[PDB]
Amino acid sequence: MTEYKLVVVGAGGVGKSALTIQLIQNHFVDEYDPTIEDSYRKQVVIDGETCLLDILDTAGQEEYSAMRDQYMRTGEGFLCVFAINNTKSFEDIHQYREQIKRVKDSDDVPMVLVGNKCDLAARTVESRQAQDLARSYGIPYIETSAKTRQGVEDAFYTLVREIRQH
Amino acid sequence: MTEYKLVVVGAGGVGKSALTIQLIQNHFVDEYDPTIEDSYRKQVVIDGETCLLDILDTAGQEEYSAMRDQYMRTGEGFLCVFAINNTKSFEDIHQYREQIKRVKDSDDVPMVLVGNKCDLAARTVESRQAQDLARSYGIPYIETSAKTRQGVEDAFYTLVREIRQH
Ligand SMILES: C[C@H](OP(=O)(O)OP(=O)(O)OP(=O)(O)OC[C@H]1O[C@@H](n2cnc3c(=O)[nH]c(N)nc32)[C@H](O)[C@@H]1O)c1ccccc1[N+](=O)[O-]
Ligand SMILES: C[C@H](OP(=O)(O)OP(=O)(O)OP(=O)(O)OC[C@H]1O[C@@H](n2cnc3c(=O)[nH]c(N)nc32)[C@H](O)[C@@H]1O)c1ccccc1[N+](=O)[O-]
Ligand SMILES: [Mg+2]
Ligand SMILES: [Mg+2]
Repeated sequence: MTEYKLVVVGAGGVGKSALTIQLIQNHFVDEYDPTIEDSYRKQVVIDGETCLLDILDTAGQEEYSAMRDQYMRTGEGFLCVFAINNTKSFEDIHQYREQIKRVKDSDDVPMVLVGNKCDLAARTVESRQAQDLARSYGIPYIETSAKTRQGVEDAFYTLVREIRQH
Repeated sequence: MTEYKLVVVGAGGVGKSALTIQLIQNHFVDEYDPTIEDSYRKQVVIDGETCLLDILDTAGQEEYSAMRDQYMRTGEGFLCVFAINNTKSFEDIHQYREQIKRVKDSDDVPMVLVGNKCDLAARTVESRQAQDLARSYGIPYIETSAKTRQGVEDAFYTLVREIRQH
């Protein structure tokens, strides 16, 4: 069948594992799983279309220098995730973009912006801010929460749609 | 606040009222409401952003000749809806596109493609077909059902996102 190599990218502790765990095994990872390279692949029906979502949850901290180069060349879609209480995670959602452009030899590659953790009162990255970066980037902006599942499907499915025009 | 004039467009009996009724008043309209010009407007939080969704559900049958011209000039986003069991509704999702381009003096205007009624066994418009029209159009493709609510939010929210880059 059709199938999709989505890489889930972003900083440490922003949520990208709780995102994926939400998508597949249907629960919140309050508890612990301090991980690096993780691969799940699912038989999924997106808009009447049968497809394999093959998703590479990645490691935050840069124990990961040129190893980012590998999978990034083998990623069709990229979910660039950050958190709304960690302004710094936002600031770094640019050098991820820049390294992807590097390895891809391309300046527009399927990508979605995800300001995660939105069920929190501890807001620091306003939407308005985040949104105009998506704008600067030409990539969508979808806010999310792995606590509430809120946003999680919109998030992954949008990216797929991005790949479809590419 | 920010606010969004979404027009919901498409053929007769494809579902565009059951779509909207699903979005707002939270139920399926099995029963009856054979309608023309209908306006609902909602205070909605889309991705941390407060906005007024002002949505014009429209009439199917062309009792509607130049009256389409009016609201179409006052529509930011357009949901172009059809049904998966009515190949003809598909075929006509082009002359809606063409009249919008007409009145807009524009060839790319925020728009989403919605092949509705997907909870049905009576399929006639395959995804593959529909999808490559979205492609031909550069507009997304989202399948939906007002029976199951399935797709309904993805549908409207995507379009908003389309308007945001425009
Ligand atoms: C960097 C390292 O792990 P990492 O893999 O580099 O970074 P992750 O994004 O994978 O971290 P993970 O998503 O597993 O943890 C997210 C943290 O926020 C919480 N969580 C996740 N997303 C949300 C959200 O949407 N809302 C709410 N309310 N809670 C959420 C989790 O309980 C967890 O403490 C890591 C760092 C810090 C904490 C965890 C952690 N980890 O490996 O689990
Ligand atoms: C043209 C005229 O009305 P119209 O306003 O021109 O066209 P509408 O799209 O508004 O028609 P509406 O959406 O109200 O009705 C949809 C029909 O399919 C059913 N329905 C809607 N969408 C779905 C879907 O996702 N799945 C399923 N299983 N059922 C759905 C409804 O019960 C209804 O019979 C009209 C024509 C035929 C029938 C109704 C009708 N109408 O005014 O209600
Ligand atoms: Mg992880
Ligand atoms: Mg109607």
